[PDB]
Amino acid sequence: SPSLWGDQFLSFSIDNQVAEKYAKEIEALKEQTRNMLLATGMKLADTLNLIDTIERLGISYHFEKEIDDILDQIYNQNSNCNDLCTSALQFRLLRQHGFNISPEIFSKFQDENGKFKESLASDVLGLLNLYEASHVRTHADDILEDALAFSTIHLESAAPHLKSPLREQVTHALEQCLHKGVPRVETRFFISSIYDKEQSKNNVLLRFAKLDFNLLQMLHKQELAQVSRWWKDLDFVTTLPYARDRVVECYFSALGVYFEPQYSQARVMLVKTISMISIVDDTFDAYGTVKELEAYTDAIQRWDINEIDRLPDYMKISYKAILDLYKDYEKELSSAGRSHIVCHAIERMKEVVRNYNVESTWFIEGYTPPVSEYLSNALATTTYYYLATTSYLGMKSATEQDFEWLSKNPKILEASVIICRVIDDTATYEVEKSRGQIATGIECCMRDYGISTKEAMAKFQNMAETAWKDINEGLLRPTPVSTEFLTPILNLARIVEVTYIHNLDGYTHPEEVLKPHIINLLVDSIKI
Ligand SMILES: CC(C)=CCC/C(C)=C/CC/C(C)=C/[C@@H](O)P(=O)(O)O
Ligand SMILES: [Mg+2]
Ligand SMILES: [Mg+2]
Ligand SMILES: [Mg+2]
Repeated sequence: SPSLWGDQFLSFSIDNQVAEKYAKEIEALKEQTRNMLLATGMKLADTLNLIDTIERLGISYHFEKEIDDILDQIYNQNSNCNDLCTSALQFRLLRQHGFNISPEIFSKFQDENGKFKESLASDVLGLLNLYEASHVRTHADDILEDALAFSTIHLESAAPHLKSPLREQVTHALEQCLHKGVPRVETRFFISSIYDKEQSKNNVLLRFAKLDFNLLQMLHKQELAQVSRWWKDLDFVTTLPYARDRVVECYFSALGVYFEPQYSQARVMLVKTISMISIVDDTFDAYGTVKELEAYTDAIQRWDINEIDRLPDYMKISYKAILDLYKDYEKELSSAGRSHIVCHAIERMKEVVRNYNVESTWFIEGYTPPVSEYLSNALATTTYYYLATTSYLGMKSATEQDFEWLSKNPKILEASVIICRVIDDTATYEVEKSRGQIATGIECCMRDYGISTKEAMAKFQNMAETAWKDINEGLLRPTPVSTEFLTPILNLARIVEVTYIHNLDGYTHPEEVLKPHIINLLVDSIKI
């Protein structure tokens, strides 16, 4: 299907006048908020709720240091706001920030048999925070083994009779927990559906959240326009008609990896790569021959525009565009002398191409590999090792030692890649199966373990579960690299959860899952 967006994003003229107005009041609101954080004499519950609100409002990136200092202090003090609500929240915020706070803070809320006291089933605010906390657990938090099921059943039971906006918050949470959602998406929901309708809302924070969100949206729109023109000038739409035209959906991903203004250059580099690798994918799937695909793979490994001759005219178009793109990246980074890092992204791309070729070889032979062998090849084809690597290109702070750590396939990255693989395999099984693609994950799983499609899917779900625990562990201090370089990997996993929510295929169908988000993040501004 052709792009549903049209030339809608092609042109965007920022009203510098309005943007300057927003920038100026935001700066003042920023300081008022800073002083709220630095206020002495606040109770623990009030301090935690303040930080939690600023994060959900999507403005916490302005106070990364003040929030860190406060959570550090709270971490170094340990306490018993003897209630579930404050305890679960404290646990969650500390864990999401890398502080390894003990899970035993939940002991006082469980019986002698390890299970949560059923007598808490009437504390909705406690159940909600426990619910959100249950999603940041690691392999060492067996104490929280039943937290999810427990809080879920009682939240479902209470939801219908709660007041608004709390009811909407509970219902949304049951459908999408905070820890695993895309930040801009959760922030947009919280601001206009929840906080804006909160009777006890803090008008200063709300004003701040709306203006900042809309101000950034202007930046996002500018970037997307810039990328749309770039995409239009390549004109693969008329040249390579077999390919998908989803530059908008590709941008959403880049936006999900990082939304901060300081990452503008990174987002633009990232979208172009996602967009570009998407064409290579379509070329291997619906268009090329074993001979064509073979020469394509080889040309890519050699990586020299002298190879453009050994390729069919249509593949010459893809190939040249790819080398030019990396040449542009090299050019873009000259200024800072960070052009030497481009090679890391290139090596990852070559890897994706190789496995794509193996993937098609498996399809042609009708091979159904054991899960073990399937993953050895299918993990890279998610393109995730490649996107994570690509996401660092525009991060002015990323060093050679940072890429070096990533090149070794750290557990956190591996976890994120596995999540994308198993979830995608579960959501796209039946469709790929109807295409004769018998080397699909669920199939390999079924044959390998000699189980049903249901049992296989359930197995992949456990792999995803295990993978999230690994990610949560990977965020704990001391981290192998700055948190700044872990967040992009976490966000990639989040994008997976959001794109295939309820096992709906949002990869093969944009209008089914992403359309709403794209409208709320890139079309409609939050009305003040
Ligand atoms: C806005 C965006 C980016 C939405 C979708 C993001 C998402 C998680 C893409 C999954 C990529 C997979 C794994 C494709 C193949 O490996 P295949 O076609 O073989 O399943
Ligand atoms: Mg493919
Ligand atoms: Mg698939
Ligand atoms: Mg496929």
